[PDB]
Amino acid sequence: VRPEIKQAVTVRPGMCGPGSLFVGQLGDWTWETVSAQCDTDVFAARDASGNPTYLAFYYFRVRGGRELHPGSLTFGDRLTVTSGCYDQGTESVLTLHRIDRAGSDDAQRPLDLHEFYERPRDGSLYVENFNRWVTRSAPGSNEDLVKSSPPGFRNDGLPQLPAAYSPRAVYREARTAHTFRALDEPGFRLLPDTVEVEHPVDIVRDVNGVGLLYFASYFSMVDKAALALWRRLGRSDRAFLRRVVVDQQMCYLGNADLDSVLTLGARVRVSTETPGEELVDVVISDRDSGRVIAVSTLHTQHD
Amino acid sequence: VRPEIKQAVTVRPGMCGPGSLFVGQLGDWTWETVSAQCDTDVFAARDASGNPTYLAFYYFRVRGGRELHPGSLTFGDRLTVTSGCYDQGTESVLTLHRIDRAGSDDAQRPLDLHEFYERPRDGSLYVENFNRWVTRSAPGSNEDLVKSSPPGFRNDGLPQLPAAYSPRAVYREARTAHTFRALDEPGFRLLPDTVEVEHPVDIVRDVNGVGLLYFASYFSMVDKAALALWRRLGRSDRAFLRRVVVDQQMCYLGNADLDSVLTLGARVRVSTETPGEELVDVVISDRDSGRVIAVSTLHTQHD
Repeated sequence: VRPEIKQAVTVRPGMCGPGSLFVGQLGDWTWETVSAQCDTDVFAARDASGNPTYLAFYYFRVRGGRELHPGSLTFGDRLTVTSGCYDQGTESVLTLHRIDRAGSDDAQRPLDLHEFYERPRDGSLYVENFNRWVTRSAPGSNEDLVKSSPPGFRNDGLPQLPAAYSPRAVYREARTAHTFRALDEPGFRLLPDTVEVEHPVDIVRDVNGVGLLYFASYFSMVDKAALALWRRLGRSDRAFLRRVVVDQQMCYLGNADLDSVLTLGARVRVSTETPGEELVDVVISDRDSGRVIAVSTLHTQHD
Repeated sequence: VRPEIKQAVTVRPGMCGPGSLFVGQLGDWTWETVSAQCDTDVFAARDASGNPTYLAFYYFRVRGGRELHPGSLTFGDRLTVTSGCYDQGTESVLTLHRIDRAGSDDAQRPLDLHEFYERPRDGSLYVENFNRWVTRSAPGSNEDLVKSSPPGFRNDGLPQLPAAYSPRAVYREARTAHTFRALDEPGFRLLPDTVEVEHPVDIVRDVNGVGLLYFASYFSMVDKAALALWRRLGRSDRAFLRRVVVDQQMCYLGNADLDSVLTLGARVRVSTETPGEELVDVVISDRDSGRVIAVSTLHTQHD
């Protein structure tokens, strides 16, 4: 058994705010955690062949609550972070992070699958990162990525996930339904208002260090769709900045060439039980290749 | 004398690529370095009064070269980083970072002002961050920030900068000239082509954790201006991604309210001595308040 990684974190400018910095930090922590627990340098990974292999983001969840959500975090906040990986075979790995306020009751507690999957606590942030090793099929192409595994990836002795907690069932349902919250879920009503935004890939902002669309830029693009729909509903920019995201799920179905024009579609369901509570679904399409490259659902509270 | 901070850094997704992630990481390292050397928690700083005080970016330089520039950095690269602060009084502080490739000849060498200011080496990256303590003059206003100093800020015993190496002369000339490279510099020719881009503040991307425009977003906005001018010159997006920035200087003259519409102006001078070498100047204006809020010069090499 490789130990879980606990760290004390003082919130820095580069990991908070209304943008994608927090997600970017979470992803860096996933690569550090897999590197420590799977005896592999994820940052410099190469397949047996010698080609770079990327531990690509595939399913990403951030679950908080009114007591602690990503927008709670300001400069200098003291957090505790507990991280660990779970066996998903040789081509994929699940990494969990729990984030608590430092000196909160039982912040030293270890990872608990039952807590993450069945009894999440309002006041902790729960992060699930399901990642898949991929290589490019052609240099300079971001399409048709190929499954891989770096030589010496040690998934053996990683703790096991029970069948109930499978991220594969979760993301399979999202690719089919274009939501992580089934449309027949009681207590919601679909608004007739939707948006469809043409988004050229932003080569200034959203390209990563290996020439793919940057995983955190998917969260920026989803929020661009969400803001477009917020504005179409006649709500204020000021109010968008006060929006509380208590849960968000993202599936990365594909990457995209850097000259692509993407389409960002957004729809919303409002709670009939709780004022201000709504489910926003965003689908990112690459019309020219015929592909859905992302699905995201946000569970929000606003005023 | 507080020791300089040396660290071994493996390049992570969250600190490289064609965007502003590297600058964002540099800034976080500046706050960590000042915190260690000035016995102050910069992240959670408060003035005597109890109001949050921010160690705001004011003058920022990144100098590399063909052998090592920010676009050299890819996932898993091994670097050494050496960092230290220099006395600029109680209201400001200068932080330097040198970045070398790990196992490069004499990467263990300490900071050397003469090297940074007079004999920079092609193959090292030199970072200068001149930062000023500020508070808001009114809650929810990003204009008319006020000079501050947190109680217990220890600038005493920080090493001294000689008069020759003053960042104040450098940024004073840039606010006046709207360039860091004097217009009468021999060996360049101003192109007639310029751009002026209207840029509404991007509330999805560019807001920091304390509701200011995020310092790294200034580099994104400058590159948005630079790309607009690149396109007006009929150059390809592909070629913009291959652009080498061997030197860049930024002055943060002001911040801006989150409903502002900024103006990004860009002009370029081409080398008459070296094909592909050009100086791009970007000025960021807040027309509605009558303020120049940023100036940047980039020294570039392209193909």
